[PDB]
Amino acid sequence: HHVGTNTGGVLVITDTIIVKSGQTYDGKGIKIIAQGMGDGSQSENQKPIFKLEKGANLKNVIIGAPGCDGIHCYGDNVVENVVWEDVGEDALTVKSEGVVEVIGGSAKEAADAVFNLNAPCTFKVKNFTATNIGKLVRQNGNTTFKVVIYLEDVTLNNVKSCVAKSDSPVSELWYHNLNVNNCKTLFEFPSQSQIHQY
Ligand SMILES: O=C(O)[C@H]1O[C@H](O[C@@H]2[C@H](O)[C@@H](O)[C@@H](O[C@@H]3[C@H](O)[C@@H](O)[C@@H](O)O[C@@H]3C(=O)O)O[C@@H]2C(=O)O)[C@H](O)[C@@H](O)[C@H]1O
Ligand SMILES: [Ca+2]
Ligand SMILES: [Ca+2]
Ligand SMILES: [Ca+2]
Ligand SMILES: [Ca+2]
Repeated sequence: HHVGTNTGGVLVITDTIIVKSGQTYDGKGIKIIAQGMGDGSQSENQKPIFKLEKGANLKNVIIGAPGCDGIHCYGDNVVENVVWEDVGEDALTVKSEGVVEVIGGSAKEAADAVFNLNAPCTFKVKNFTATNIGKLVRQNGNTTFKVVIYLEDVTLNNVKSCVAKSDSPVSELWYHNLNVNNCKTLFEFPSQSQIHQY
């Protein structure tokens, strides 16, 4: 474990960090605290900490409270070793179509959803821990476009609502090495046959 070279620093920001297409923002272990961008409550008018344009990547940051509106992903994004110390309204939202992968890192203290999927996408969560959350993944309510979710080597503890919820019959969830402790229900999809192991 080579600790990142910005470890121990705290970057205080006052606007959304925009990562452009083809860029990788590498925080090298920096912790970010946002000011004037929200309080991390359930209010829907907060700003995202990061906006990842299509084809942009993000790695090696710790997002401190307040989590605001977390990370907005416009598709074809890799989000690697990001730690949400205290999720805000939500941790990450898929805002436009593409593949989005969350690999490594962890999330704690999500009052509602950790990941909100608001456009058709392929959404993978890999080597990830979350504790004290309402839901790990929510396809935006009452939408019927298709998402495909993969949960691979995911460990969850204290899930108040469910692991994942969608109102879309054509969406699917696939999981592989999923460990869940203390959860109300695992999956709230129209039918349980939308959920698969692999
Ligand atoms: O991208 C967003 O932040 C998203 O937030 C709202 O929607 C989510 C979710 O997609 C909705 O189904 C709805 O969730 C239900 C309740 O309102 C919520 O408080 C909780 O009890 O879970 C419910 C459920 O999962 O069905 O509201 C969610 C929310 O409050 O964050 C916005 O409505 C949506 O437009 C978008 O901004
Ligand atoms: Ca909410
Ligand atoms: Ca919301
Ligand atoms: Ca949100
Ligand atoms: Ca929180």
